[PDB]
Amino acid sequence: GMASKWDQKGMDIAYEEAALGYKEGGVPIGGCLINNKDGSVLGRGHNMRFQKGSATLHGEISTLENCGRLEGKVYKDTTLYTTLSPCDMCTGAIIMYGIPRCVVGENVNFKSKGEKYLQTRGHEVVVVDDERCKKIMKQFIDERPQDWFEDIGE
Amino acid sequence: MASKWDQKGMDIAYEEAALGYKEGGVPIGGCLINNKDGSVLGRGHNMRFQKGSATLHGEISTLENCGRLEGKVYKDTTLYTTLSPCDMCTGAIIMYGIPRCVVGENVNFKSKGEKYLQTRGHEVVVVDDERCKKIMKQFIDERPQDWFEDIGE
Ligand SMILES: C[As](C)(=O)[O-]
Ligand SMILES: C[As](C)(=O)[O-]
Ligand code: NA
Ligand SMILES: [Zn+2]
Ligand SMILES: [Zn+2]
Repeated sequence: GMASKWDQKGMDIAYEEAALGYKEGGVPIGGCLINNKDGSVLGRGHNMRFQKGSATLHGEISTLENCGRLEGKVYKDTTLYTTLSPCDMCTGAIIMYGIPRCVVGENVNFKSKGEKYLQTRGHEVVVVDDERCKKIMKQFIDERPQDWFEDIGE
Repeated sequence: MASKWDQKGMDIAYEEAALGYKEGGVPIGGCLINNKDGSVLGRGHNMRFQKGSATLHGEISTLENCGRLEGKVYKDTTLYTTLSPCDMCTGAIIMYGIPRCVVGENVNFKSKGEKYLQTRGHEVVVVDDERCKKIMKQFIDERPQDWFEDIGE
């Protein structure tokens, strides 16, 4: 519901992180975590597979790592913004921490069963169809498909 | 045939949990074995306290310690974990297509993940290992607030 007032701020930060990751030579997937009560940014991140040799730092995981350790209650009134619809692992992180809302840049270049699983587990998912996100991810997939396939375990 | 490596995998996972306990962290350990030849691709434990990490659960730390791998490697692996996986760690198993998860115990913790893995075609074996139950219960007795932080409670 009413946390959607933060969604342009959150998606703009997530897209800035994706574009920074793209410039660094990584997968252009970015995220951020916003406190719904006052719009504060708890953290922001992007995929660090190529930057750090990481098998786990998807953009959403890197976002949560960059927030640092938090008391469980903090997550219960946040929104996680991601430029791309989440894989099952990133979905599971949202569910484990009880983050109530996930706002997704696009789900055209990639969608797992996680998007719907978030909804059936009681989380809100909003897909904003941001063409900046679609274009940068399609450019990556077109130019480096085998690096994309590595990021999703294919 | 992959069950032939389960004593090796759970012994490594327990060793990793005991090392994490000694380091002052959450005593949850793991390892990933190549079912084809028994080789240890990686081993790890929870690094929440050691690294100030909100994401390095034992199973995530194990996958990070394997390094980057071709997707095809994961398809004939077993992930060993001393404790039944949360929804995030369940989701990592699904995303990488790891076919088997061998779990030390599900008495101190179980998520909807255990069943969800099976719904989605992954084998789950719960060995009910007393060493794993004892170390996790000791930690929860001493530091329940730190355990709760690890599962977003
Ligand atoms: C959208 As993804 C590959 O960071 O789970
Ligand atoms: C069993 As767990 C807290 O590492 O998902
Ligand atoms: Na899909
Ligand atoms: Zn992911
Ligand atoms: Zn976990």
